[PDB]
Amino acid sequence: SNAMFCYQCQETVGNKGCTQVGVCGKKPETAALQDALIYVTKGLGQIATRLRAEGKAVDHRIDRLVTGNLFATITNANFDDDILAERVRMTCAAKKELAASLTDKSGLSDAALWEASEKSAMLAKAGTVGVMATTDDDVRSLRWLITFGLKGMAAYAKHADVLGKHENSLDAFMQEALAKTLDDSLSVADLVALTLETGKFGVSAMALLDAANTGTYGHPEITKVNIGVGSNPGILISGHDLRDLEMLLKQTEGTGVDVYTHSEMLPAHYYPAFKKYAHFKGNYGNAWWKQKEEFESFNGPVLLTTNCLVPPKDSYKDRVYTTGIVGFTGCKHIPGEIGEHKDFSAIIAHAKTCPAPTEIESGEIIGGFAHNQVLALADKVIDAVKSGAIKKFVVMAGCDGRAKSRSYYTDFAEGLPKDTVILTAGCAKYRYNKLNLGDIGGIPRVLDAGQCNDSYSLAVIALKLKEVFGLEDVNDLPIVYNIAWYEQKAVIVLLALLSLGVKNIHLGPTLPAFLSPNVAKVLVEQFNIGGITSPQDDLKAFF
Ligand code: SF4
Repeated sequence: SNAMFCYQCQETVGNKGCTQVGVCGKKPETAALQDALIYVTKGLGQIATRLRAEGKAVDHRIDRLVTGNLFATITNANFDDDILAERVRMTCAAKKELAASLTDKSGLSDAALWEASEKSAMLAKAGTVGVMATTDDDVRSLRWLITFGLKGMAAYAKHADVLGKHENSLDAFMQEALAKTLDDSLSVADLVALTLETGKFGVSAMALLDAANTGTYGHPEITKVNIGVGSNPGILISGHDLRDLEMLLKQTEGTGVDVYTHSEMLPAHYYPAFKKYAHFKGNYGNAWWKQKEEFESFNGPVLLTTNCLVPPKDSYKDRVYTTGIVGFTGCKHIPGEIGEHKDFSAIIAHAKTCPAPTEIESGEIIGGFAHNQVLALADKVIDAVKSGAIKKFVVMAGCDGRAKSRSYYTDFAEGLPKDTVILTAGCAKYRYNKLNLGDIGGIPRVLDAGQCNDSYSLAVIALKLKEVFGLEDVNDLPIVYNIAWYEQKAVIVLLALLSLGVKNIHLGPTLPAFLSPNVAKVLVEQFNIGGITSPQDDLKAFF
């Protein structure tokens, strides 16, 4: 018997699933608590949906619990059994009262009704509501593909909500989509249709977050980020939440403590607003998976606003602060999951007692090519395509990971002819944002759109070129898609691309284990998805 079963991220054991201990570090019991949190949440999804159907209101506070639950179960997000158990209790209470409000409490699934307050009971319930619970291969593949897509969506929705932006149609769809993954009467065609609709709402979440980020901190602009370090003690902030960064910087003003970014917080450097704080140093390190090394050589406090957090080493566990839905037993947690005021004076005091950062690289990188910035260079990018200056755009956005086969992406980018342009977003950029690919007619051969949620800009840019060149099919543009994925956020980006009609997508370093043969077949026949081989072989085939 398996102590657990999880295959939501690309590093899943044998690309089949984790049964004893997650490669990520997630323990059997933590994964069980996560399986219960999802079940009762979907259960809460059905209740909130029935209420809206009866014409009744559902306070937004409910939409926040749902998103918080989902996000907390994303890879490298929360490993704290105490916070998961309590969130399971919170969800049981919440759904128990919303359901009291219904008029016709009929047909409510088990997930909607079941409840427990004792951790031991939650672990038993989990043992029968996890993945395996769905027998039929094709319907399981689709139910979990949507659920993961819904995890990524929720995360983007929460960051938009943290900035005060939220749409009722988004929260309503999410909650209804979750309720449908428990419906035994949905055909496979229904689930395929729901997979595409999810992708659609995927585009909405990213568009909602794009607006929230840009509206509060300005449109990203061409920026030069220093990757070297200073001499003052500092705090390294990681993740994707920009709100926490505004508070951290306002509060670190005048204390002598500098602020650095890590992994997916690099893009914050691209915003005009944050450029007004003198103590906002550079971006330290690379993708998340090198944090055991980089968090250590940074010497100062490390703030994790979201995933990806790798189980800490004792050498720096004491200076690791989590916040929002992030969590690790033994690591100090700063309360706040809705952009409310956060008190970072403890982490700022802690930094004054730490050695300044130990430099590991010097120089700088260019970035800030989001939709608003590239559209302003449109005519210039278009004259380059027309003249043959830029023979091909290569989208390599996505998420990075530990797999050493990912050296592929570094060789791919390194081997591309010098008349091509790489478009990136997401921490997958680290595999090649530190090389020297030069430029084409003054346009960098690596255009960083931003975070993974900024794949949205790459999408906008493409639709724009299709309009300009008056093409009927977006796929007729000189764009090759060589995307890398890791967790559920990369999975909602993919479904967004599929809903937008983008085809010929190459996914790697491997294809999701939760994609069953027949389901994988449809992706191949309808959107022509493919995997990768050698960088030299694909540099020939892909073109
Ligand atoms: S999140 Fe990935 S590594 Fe961790 S248990 Fe899941 S599938 Fe395995």
